[PDB]
Amino acid sequence: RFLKVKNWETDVVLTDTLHLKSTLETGCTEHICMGSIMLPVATKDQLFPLAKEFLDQYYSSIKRFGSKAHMDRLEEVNKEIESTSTYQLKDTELIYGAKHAWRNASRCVGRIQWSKLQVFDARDCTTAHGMFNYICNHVKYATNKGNLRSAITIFPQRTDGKHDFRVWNSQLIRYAGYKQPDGSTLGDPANVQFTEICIQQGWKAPRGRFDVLPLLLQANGNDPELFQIPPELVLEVPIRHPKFDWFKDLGLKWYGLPAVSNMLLEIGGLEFSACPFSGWYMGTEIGVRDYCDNSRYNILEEVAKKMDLDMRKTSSLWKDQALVEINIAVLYSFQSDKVTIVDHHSATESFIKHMENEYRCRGGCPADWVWIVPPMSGSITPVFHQEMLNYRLTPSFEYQPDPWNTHVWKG
Amino acid sequence: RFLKVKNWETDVVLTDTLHLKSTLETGCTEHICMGSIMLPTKDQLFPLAKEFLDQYYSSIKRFGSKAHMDRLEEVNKEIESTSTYQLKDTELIYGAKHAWRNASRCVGRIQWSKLQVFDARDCTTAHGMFNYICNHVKYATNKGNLRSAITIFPQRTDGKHDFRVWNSQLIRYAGYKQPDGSTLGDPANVQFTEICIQQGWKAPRGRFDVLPLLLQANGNDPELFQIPPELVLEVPIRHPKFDWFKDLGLKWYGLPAVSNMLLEIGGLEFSACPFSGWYMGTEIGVRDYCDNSRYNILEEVAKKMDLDMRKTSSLWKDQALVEINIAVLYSFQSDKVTIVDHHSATESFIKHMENEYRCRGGCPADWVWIVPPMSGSITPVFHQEMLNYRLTPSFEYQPDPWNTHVW
Ligand code: HEM
Ligand code: HEM
Ligand SMILES: Cc1cc(N)nc(C[C@@H]2CNC[C@H]2NCCNCCc2cccc(F)c2)c1
Ligand SMILES: Cc1cc(N)nc(C[C@@H]2CNC[C@H]2NCCNCCc2cccc(F)c2)c1
Ligand SMILES: C[C@H](O)[C@H](O)[C@H]1CNc2nc(N)[nH]c(=O)c2N1
Ligand SMILES: C[C@H](O)[C@H](O)[C@H]1CNc2nc(N)[nH]c(=O)c2N1
Ligand SMILES: [Zn+2]
Repeated sequence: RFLKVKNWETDVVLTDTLHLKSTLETGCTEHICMGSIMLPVATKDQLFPLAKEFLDQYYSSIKRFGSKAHMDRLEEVNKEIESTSTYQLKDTELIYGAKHAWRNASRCVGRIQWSKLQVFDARDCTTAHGMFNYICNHVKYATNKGNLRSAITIFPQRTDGKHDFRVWNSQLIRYAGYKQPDGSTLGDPANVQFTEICIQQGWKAPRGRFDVLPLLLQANGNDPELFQIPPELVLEVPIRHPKFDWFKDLGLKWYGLPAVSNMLLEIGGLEFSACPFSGWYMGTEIGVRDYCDNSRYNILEEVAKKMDLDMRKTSSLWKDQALVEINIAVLYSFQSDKVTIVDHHSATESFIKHMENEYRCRGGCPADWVWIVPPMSGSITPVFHQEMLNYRLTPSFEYQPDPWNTHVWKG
Repeated sequence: RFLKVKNWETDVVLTDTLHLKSTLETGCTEHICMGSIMLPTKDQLFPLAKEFLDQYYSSIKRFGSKAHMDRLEEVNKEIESTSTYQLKDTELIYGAKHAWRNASRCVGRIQWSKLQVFDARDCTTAHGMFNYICNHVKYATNKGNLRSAITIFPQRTDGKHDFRVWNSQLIRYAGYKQPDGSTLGDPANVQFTEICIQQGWKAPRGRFDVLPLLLQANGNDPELFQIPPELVLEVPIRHPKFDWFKDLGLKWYGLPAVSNMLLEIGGLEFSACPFSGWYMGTEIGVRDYCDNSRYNILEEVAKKMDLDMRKTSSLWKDQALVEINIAVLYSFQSDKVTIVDHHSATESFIKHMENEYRCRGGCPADWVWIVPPMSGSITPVFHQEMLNYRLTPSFEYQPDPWNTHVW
């Protein structure tokens, strides 16, 4: 099975064989496409084959497939599984695994960068305090005074499922949201429920529009504990506009480091339930989604007012007009303060080069068009015109349920 | 079995059961999603007819009635003898409206039940086809108060007697390759334009030359025809703020009319079925004008706007895109030619989905196509999960006739 994809703008045709290595399921069937659905304890029996596939992959990557070193590793892992019901990854295998999970992440437009990932091994961590320290170091290293570097920190793997390490925050750095009695929200509405848990856990909320949330960290299946990230470690960028001097008075700012902390990293059947990773922002993530989603900060109207746009009819495209201005402002503000950011034109152009390279050297590149195409100006980016194939490879990042939903409170 | 779709902006959850009546295949498997791929006998005919008649008779609340059973026998008989059958007018109108209703890539379906169906099954020649098409064009255009319409020519027989419109749309602009190396007019229609010239068309060789119609009746070689200019409503493009905009020389036609698809009703294949509605503004302002491989006017517009074109991060492309799209909507509106903006079309489609979920148990929808090519996430459809599946009657793609036709 060889599958072709075409770019309808350049006529470039690519051939995918990599999808043949794909094990897991998509959610689609021969009779239904679920391509726009957001979300469509392992035994000894299942664990050794997962480890074997992984180690075969790894040993092939280093060009030592079938070597004594390969065979001895397989037998040692097999022996460890029979003896302990699980196994430990070598450092080299862990690094390879984390890099490949990113490389395999079909929703990620930033994958050109996949092989430059700083991996921090935190598998010796035992406590929430220890977690807090590892996370501070990650943020400092990743931030690098505005010259952002990709990084991931990997806490100990799942054992019986009763001893999970979890970061309860969905991102390492995010702003509080507060629901007022009149039904309005102060700060980020996406984080209301989590903000409430923090407060209940004893967090003293400043109750402003951009309060950096505390970290809520769970080690070894224990109840999570609160920690405040040192503010000097949180790089933030005040948002202003190069031509509109009133833009600064909206009082907007955002943080520089996007750091996902709620996903599960699977490598060779092992499950790393706390594996916060970070890169740098594409401008639209902030300027389109965080600022302009109706369910988020929702600033379109206010910006449109200040621009004196005709707001009587949608057909004036006043929303579209303000949207662009806001995104100009985000990019200009990050650049002026020398904080790494990428615009959607540049990021998508790089992704196309990446994808073409991946087909040539790897036999394919799994990609989720729904997610890769930016949330503004879709068709003026080269990805809009690129056919893509979505399929699931491991190592992988996976979603997991929010821990407040599953956690057994001890007290 | 039962499937949920959620809207992440409103938290409204809908349940889909209509997918369980899906016959055709998606291109996807359990192992691979092809959601972004653009193009993924006697015995055969009877279950198809029955499947169709059963849904028809259930639609008019006569499922299992004598009229139902009697029609199933009458069709079984005609199939057993002729190897095809003929739709009643009522069935043909129902099948057409439902093919639109079932078009998962169409954002404009709130309108599906107000389709005017022109039965051209009595047509025998290209001149006859030309007459039907002029009438369709004039009826649909309605002096700028556009009305949806489809004209349906005779159904396929042996497949050597096909009626085809060779144009992809009834109305489109010519594309010519130049000594310069660049392209004059619409580059999407370069190959079709050459075939017209090859067939004998005298090209005016301008930027916006309405293509002639190239019509094929009963499997014969196709013939050229100029649509009467007075029947082609065009809109000059100007900007409500920018005086200089008019001087780019831009115009577009008011009537969007797909003529290359195949309409399938109860196993019967209608290879010539031009249909038309009215434009969503972005189809012209984003795609026709700004695609790199289309009129590609972004560089010129950004220049007139004196934007900073040195870095992509000034979002000069995005600023100019918006102004172009404002101009398109302003112009059509000023000329009272029906047009819808992407905000209003997508809001209506969300209302339509909800209607369809409560009334029919679902609405097949292709998110990749429904979400507009600009400002995606500020439209409600962006945040709406959709399930895509294939119901019949339907519109389907077919080979371009020139790659097929035996001369
Ligand atoms: C380095 C610059 C990076 C850029 C510009 C980038 C960009 C993006 C964007 C725009 C998305 C779509 C998510 C959304 O819009 O909500 C995304 C998703 C994702 N990215 Fe990347 N990313 C980068 C680094 C990374 C790194 C370092 C990793 C892991 C090592 C990663 C893994 C993922 C994953 C797993 C998703 C899916 C998130 C989800 O499904 O919710 N990304 N990325
Ligand atoms: C009344 C106003 C209408 C609006 C605003 C509208 C809107 C649209 C849009 C935006 C598309 C995507 C096309 C593209 O980007 O190239 C589309 C596709 C489509 N439409 Fe509608 N439409 C309308 C009427 C109709 C009618 C009357 C029919 C049939 C009777 C129809 C059938 C289809 C089909 C079959 C497609 C997919 C065709 C393809 O894949 O190119 N539409 N429509
Ligand atoms: C590392 C990195 C760099 C970067 N520039 N950008 C990112 C995107 C983050 C990660 N993940 C989405 C973005 N964060 C937004 C939060 N949304 C969660 C996605 C979601 C919601 C609901 C259901 C579901 F299935 C998925 C990461
Ligand atoms: C009836 C109607 C009304 C309306 N507003 N809008 C429409 C969409 C038209 C028809 N169909 C596309 C749109 N016209 C744009 C031309 N593009 C051709 C699409 C295409 C190109 C290459 C390969 C392929 F598979 C498909 C129809
Ligand atoms: C319903 C739909 O699948 C959902 O809104 C998706 C669409 N595409 C996306 N793309 C990105 N990058 N991020 C998102 O959150 C979403 N949301
Ligand atoms: C490759 C990709 O499927 C292709 O560019 C599609 C994407 N979505 C689209 N959506 C619409 N409405 N029209 C199109 O032509 C396309 N093109
Ligand atoms: Zn699919």
